[PDB]
Amino acid sequence: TAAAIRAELAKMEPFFPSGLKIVYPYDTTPFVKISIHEVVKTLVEAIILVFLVM
Amino acid sequence: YPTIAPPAVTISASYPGADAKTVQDTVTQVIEQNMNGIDNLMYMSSNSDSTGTVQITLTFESGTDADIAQVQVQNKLQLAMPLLPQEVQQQGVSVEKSSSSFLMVVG
Amino acid sequence: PNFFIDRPIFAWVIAIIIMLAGGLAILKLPVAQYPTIAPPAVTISASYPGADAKTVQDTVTQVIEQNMNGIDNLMYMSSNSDSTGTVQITLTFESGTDADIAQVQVQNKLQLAMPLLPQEVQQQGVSVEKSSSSFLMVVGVINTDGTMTQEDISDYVAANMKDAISRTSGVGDVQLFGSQYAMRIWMNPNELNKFQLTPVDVITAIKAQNAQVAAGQLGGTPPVKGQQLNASIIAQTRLTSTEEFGKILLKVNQDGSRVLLRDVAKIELGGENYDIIAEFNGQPASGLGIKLATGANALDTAAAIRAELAKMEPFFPSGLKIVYPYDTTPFVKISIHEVVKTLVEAIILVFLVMYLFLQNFRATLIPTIAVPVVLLGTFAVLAAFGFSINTLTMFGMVLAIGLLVDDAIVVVENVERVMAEEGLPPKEATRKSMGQIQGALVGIAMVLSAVFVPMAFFGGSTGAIYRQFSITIVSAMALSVLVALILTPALCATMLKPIAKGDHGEGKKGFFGWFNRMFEKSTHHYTDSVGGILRSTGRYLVLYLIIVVGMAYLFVRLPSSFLPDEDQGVFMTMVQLPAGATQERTQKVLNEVTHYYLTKEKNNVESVFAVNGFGFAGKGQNTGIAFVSLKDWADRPGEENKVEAITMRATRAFSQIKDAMVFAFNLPAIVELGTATGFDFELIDQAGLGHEKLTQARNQLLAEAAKHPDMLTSVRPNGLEDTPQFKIDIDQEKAQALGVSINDINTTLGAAWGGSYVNDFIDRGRVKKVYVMSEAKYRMLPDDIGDWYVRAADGQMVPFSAFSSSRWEYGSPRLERYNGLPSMEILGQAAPGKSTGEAMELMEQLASKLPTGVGYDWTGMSYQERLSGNQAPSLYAISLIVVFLCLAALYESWSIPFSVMLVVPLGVIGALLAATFRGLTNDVYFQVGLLTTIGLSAKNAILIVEFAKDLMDKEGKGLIEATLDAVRMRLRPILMTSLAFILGVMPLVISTGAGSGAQNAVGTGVMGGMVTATVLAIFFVPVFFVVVRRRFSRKNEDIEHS
Amino acid sequence: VQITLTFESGTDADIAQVQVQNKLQLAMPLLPQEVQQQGVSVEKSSSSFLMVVGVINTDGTMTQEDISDYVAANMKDAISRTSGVGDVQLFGSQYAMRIWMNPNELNKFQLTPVDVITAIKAQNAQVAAGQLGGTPPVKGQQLNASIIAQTRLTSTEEFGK
Amino acid sequence: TATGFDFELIDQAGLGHEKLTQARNQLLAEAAKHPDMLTSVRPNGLEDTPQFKIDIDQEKAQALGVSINDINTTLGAAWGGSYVNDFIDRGRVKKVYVMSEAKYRMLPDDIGDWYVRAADGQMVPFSAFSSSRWEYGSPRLERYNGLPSMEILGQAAPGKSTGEAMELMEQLASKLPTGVGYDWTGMSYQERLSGNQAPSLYAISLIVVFLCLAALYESWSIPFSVMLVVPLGVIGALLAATFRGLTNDVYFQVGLLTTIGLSAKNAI
Amino acid sequence: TAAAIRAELAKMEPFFPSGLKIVYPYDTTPFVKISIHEVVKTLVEAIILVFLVM
Amino acid sequence: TATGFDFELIDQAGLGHEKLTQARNQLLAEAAKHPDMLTSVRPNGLEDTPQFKI
Ligand SMILES: CCCCCCCCCCCCO[C@@H]1O[C@H](CO)[C@@H](O[C@H]2O[C@H](CO)[C@H](O)[C@H](O)[C@H]2O)[C@@H](O)[C@H]1O
Repeated sequence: TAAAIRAELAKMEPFFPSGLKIVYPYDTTPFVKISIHEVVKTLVEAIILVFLVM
Repeated sequence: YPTIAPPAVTISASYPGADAKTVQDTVTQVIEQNMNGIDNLMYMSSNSDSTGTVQITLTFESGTDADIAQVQVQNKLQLAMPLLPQEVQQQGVSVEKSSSSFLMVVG
Repeated sequence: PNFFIDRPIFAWVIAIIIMLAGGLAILKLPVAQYPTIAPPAVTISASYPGADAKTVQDTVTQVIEQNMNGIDNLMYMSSNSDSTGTVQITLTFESGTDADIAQVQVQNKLQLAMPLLPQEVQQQGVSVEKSSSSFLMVVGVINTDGTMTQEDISDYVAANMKDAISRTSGVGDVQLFGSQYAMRIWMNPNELNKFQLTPVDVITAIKAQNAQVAAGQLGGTPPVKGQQLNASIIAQTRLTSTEEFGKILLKVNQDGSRVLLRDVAKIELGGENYDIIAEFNGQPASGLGIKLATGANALDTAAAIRAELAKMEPFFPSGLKIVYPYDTTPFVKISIHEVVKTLVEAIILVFLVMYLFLQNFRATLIPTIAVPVVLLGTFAVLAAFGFSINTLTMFGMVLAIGLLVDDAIVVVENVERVMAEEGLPPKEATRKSMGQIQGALVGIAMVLSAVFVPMAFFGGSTGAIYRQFSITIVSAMALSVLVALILTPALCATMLKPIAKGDHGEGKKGFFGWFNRMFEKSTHHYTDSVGGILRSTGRYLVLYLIIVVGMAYLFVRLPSSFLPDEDQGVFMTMVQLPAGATQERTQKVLNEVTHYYLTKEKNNVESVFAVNGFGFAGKGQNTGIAFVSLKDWADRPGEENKVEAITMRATRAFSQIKDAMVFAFNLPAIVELGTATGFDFELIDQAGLGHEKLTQARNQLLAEAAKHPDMLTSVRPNGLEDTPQFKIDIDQEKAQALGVSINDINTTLGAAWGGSYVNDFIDRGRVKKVYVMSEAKYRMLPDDIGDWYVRAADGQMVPFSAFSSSRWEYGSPRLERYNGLPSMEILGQAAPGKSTGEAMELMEQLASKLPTGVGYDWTGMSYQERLSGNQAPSLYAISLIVVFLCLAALYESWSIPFSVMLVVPLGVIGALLAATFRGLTNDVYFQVGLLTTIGLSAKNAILIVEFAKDLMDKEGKGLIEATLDAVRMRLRPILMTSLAFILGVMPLVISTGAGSGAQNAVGTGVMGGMVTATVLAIFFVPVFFVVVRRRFSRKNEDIEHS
Repeated sequence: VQITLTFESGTDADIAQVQVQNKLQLAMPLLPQEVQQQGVSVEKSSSSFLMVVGVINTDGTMTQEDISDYVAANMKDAISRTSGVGDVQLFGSQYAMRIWMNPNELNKFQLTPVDVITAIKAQNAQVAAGQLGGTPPVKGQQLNASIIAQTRLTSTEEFGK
Repeated sequence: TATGFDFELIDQAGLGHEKLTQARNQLLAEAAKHPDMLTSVRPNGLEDTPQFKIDIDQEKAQALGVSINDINTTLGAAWGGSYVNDFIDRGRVKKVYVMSEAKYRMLPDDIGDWYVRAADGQMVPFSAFSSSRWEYGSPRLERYNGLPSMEILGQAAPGKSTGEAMELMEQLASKLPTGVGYDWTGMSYQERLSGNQAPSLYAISLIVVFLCLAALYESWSIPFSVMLVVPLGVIGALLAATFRGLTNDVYFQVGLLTTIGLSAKNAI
Repeated sequence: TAAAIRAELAKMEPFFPSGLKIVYPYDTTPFVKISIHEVVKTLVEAIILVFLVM
Repeated sequence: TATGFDFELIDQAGLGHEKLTQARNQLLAEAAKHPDMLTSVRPNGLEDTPQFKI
């Protein structure tokens, strides 16, 4: 959603006047990315730890 | 998370000037009135602002087809559509598949 | 298949697991009268109060039929245009099409002609409705001391009840017997002529005087700096009372004396409509006709509605008590109760046969315990296919007892006899029997399912019953077979007591066992007969041909049908008053009926519900309706105490001795039956002809439909005849001089003799409508035309009699259209046992005498029944051919299936012989019964044949000798299954109770078919095997390997 | 105006169409009150006409509008109830009451097109009437019948007069 | 909206406009002396603001020759606003608004400065009919299950156990007029269908398990011997839950189940 | 579609006036018939030729 | 159409109809001098007709 929204904005980006900047104050998006990163990392760690025990 | 939360559809109508009790008992309860036999209904809550703008929310059981849920309920409200003032229907009345939480806010 | 027989606790684990999964899956399961059978239809309706037929047909109706262009899965369209102004355009769709979506595209094809529609329609409701035709329940509200009247009850209903007692899910559409309160203002023409005023002035008055108005707010956004007050300006506010409506200013007279609405018109807080009077046993009432939704539960809707209503009781005014008249709910509950009772009786009787054959308790328990696990387990299969425990399914299990006990009994029997043939322990005997009937049982499953599957693939309501049945019994069957492989043998190897070679218990027991002797001897007698007939086969072939011919004959001359008529404890009567009659007289009729029922039928009738102004053929003073409830069947014995004879004597009393036609009767089984051996003729205008042109066409046709003795005479249309229409030509010339405005002339004519929807007020918190109309006496007989005067441009009053040319004419109030053009309906049928298509040919040949612009068409039931039909026997032919081939599969012969299927006639001739004896009909249930009968007969034959073949092939025994021995060994089981079955289905055949016509309709055919099946096949099957086998290679004839 | 909305492939046509139209029945009063009565259509539709059926008269005795009339009167009202059709375009057009104003003869008699508009408007229409014995009648009443009011026109004659 | 719950007060017998509200005041006031249980509890709804009524007298206006349509429309268009038509700004169609100005629509005295041009041509003041006054009125009228009702938002002190705060909101309700009741929505609605579903899940699952073990095996004794091990896996999950300080939520129940899983494996 | 449309029209056929004849300029129907007919022909060709090789 | 495309050139910041139309003139005329890349670049639609203001 954020990628296609980023597209929506970036195609409207070459049409921006003086100092007309974007801000991201309310973002529930990258939290997903980093959360999943840490959970997956945990999974991998479980695997490797199993290997070490074995 | 997955699509966890129940699906709800909301009606909003502009009723300029009018007070709370005016818009609530001419629009709000009057919407939920031909809705006696709603499918997959969890719970129902509709408000009536002092700005005259009504906030009528019908909430459904999760995983019920949003499109289909909207079909049965919007077609249970468009039984009670003349029951709403025909004087409002001039500045747009909107029925929307709607949550309550912003996905993202871009400033 | 074999691996299970050595792990018995594993078997019982599967058993108890699926038995308790069974019971669990039995608890929270939907219960209804029938399943969701009937096709879905959607209707558009628009209100144009006052407007006539030619007006609403040509201002609302036609523009709808013009803007209904782009709907998917559209079958046909049939549109009404009542003289009451309300249009009813019903589109019925392809079966199984998603109702919701069809309705949605239709509704968004409706808002295309919305600004094109009258502005009195645009604000008074246009409705799109998914719709059936029958009320589930009617909840009446009354007052015992008669404190309040009809309109009052109607008010409380529409204010606090018609939405709080319905916070229970499962309702589709209410039609209110009564009307909501409105602000009723009644204009006096003398008191309004006096002050030089018109209805128009009242319109503008109550309009611009009474309203809520857009105000603003103190500190309105955006305010200016420093501002520290924000609050909301209240403006003009809508009204509240009958008081606040009289004191509204119309004009101020010069001297200071004000002119208020209180003066020129009388004002009452009165209902929005006074067209239909809802009278409950003399006592005034108001009702709710609750239609059931397409696909809605039955018993929980009613349980939770009665609970909600009894919980809404602490909100009850003076003497306002609830009554529950039209209730098709407890009939369902009691029906299911009696069907369950039938199950229990069948089970127990089967148990008794089982004991009176095997004579030891722990052996009787073996097929006994087998039954719960097949039933309950089937429920688990049912709870997984997403259908419901109705009548049909439970009846399916009632029939399934026979099948399941058939397989189980066969297994246990062959085991018991094998123990008497070798002497080996339980396990080895079990493996022997299983090894003998493995491919056999798989095959019987295959074939039984091969008779039930091709009935599942047919369409229509019959196909829905067929679906419920097929699924029920097939699932039960697969269950019984997998039980035969897994459950029965594990049971045989264990709990079964072991018997050594050749016991047979002959004369061994005092009380019970004597039978065995009597049985055993007869068996040898029986065998001596079989050989005896295989000795000389010829004569029995002739007798066979005879039997077959008898079957064919008996089958042809048998009455066809669709379903049986049902005494549901609740029926109704319809009332019709002739052209242009009056509410008063119809009220007389309804009260007269209501008297008869609560007078001469006191012991039978419990409550009448006289609803005047509401029929089916149309809306109007001419028609009336009266619902009739009868108390619980516990107090209704006899033949004359039942719905049929009751409506018989009712129609007897209400036809020969009355001035108008009024008929009493009972609703069909479903909610919208196929229209019997007849039809629903749609006569359509195409080339754009008149209304009296089409009416005259209907006259010619209906006159031709009276000119045969070989079809009918004096048949009739179900719809209102031409009512008198009163034309009032305003002459534009004679009016445009006097300075009166045509808009005002019309608006005054309307507002006087029609009515007006102007504004909305706030009664007790609830928004209601504001109505202005004439008064009781100033708008009756035609001379009252004059009494209304139009205030010209200055202030001079012109009478209506100054331009109103008045006259009489004729016009039908019910204006029908079919697919975008004018049309008229004609109900009809054919002579008692006439094929409907033949009547089609006669009516079409009588409609082959019509003027371009007049054509014929078919609608409703007789639409789907018109291009589809003569392929059902082909499908059952498929059943028997597939059975043939499948038997050839499990067997391996293009010849032995001949030998078994030749037995099929012997099963049909008995269902027929049973049908005629009691007097039933070839409906759905008798067709299922027939199928089942063919099934089981074919089973027994299949197994006897199987043993003959296996002996012939794998022990080198010859034809004759092995047929004799197979006959010997597999006779007792045949009788076990058979007797247990007949004695199991017997409780159905002769019972009286809720829907017992159904019970009898299945029972009869099943039983008779079974009787002839067994007690003829057990003498015929060997001859079949013998003569059939004598057409496959010379050598060998009588084999011998070891 | 021709507003074409294209969706992700395989998307269910009906629900998309309605939901779109139920966002169209939001901007309906926002549309001119002269458009709202001149047809708004939402259609599940291909892009190419599947088939075209033409009708002629060899003799000569009629023109486009006549054939087109019989077509749009008896035929172009059913081909949209034969499920699987999106929109028929009549090669021709349906009959209308065509009135063509003479401007000098409209100057002559001190009138405007507006006055003709109001004329044919308020002259030709159906109007809410009533019934003899109107509901609810009073006691003793034994006549119920239907008042006919002004009736819309039919000919070139009834429009001239 | 609030983490934890959405405590829902529901109207049942239709008991007043502020009477029920007074019951709720009683409720939130009774539950306000506990900081050792809950935290930051709040009421959900705008309270009654003062309403400013301005009655036009129809007579005193119909004399002076002013038109009611015009007097109303002018009052509106002055202090409310008007949507009339649409224009075309830079290419995009936008809306057209006409209203009063920053200074002519603030404090009530600006009522006067507006005059209606009568039927002839004389300007009539608002003070010729405008009786003005103050009232009480709630601006936000919200409803729950078809009738007006108002809830109570809140949370709990650090070491957030949700069930104790829920149960506590219910516990200070032991001095309230039944006929005024409690119900659940939002989070603790789903947290309501989570917990009291344990007996259904465990009754179906564990018995089905008993028989399922009983399937490949052949004794009404061995499933006993295996199922007896399950507690020994539970008592440690609990002992871990309380010591660190968590809660019987979803994740802990899944964790529990898994643990039961491994234990049952070993025993098997 | 063509069955229900041509049927729809053919019911309006017994109401057709003087010399009012039909013409079919844009037709995608018989092309289908001949196409499938020739495909079946191809099937047969394959069968018989295969038989010949066999 | 195998080879070919449907170029939708969009105005975003709202500059007019002759701004975009002239841009299209520039593009379609300049992209007509490349035969070694594109072919038959064309407008499919009626060009600006003379409109008669009253
Ligand atoms: C549970 C209750 C008992 C159920 C079964 C009881 C069976 C009773 C059968 C008695 C009837 C005798 O059966 C009938 O007579 C004799 C039997 O020899 C046969 O007829 C035969 O008679 C003698 C026998 O040598 C001649 O060979 C004759 O040519 C041959 O047709 C058949 O005509 C048979 O149909």
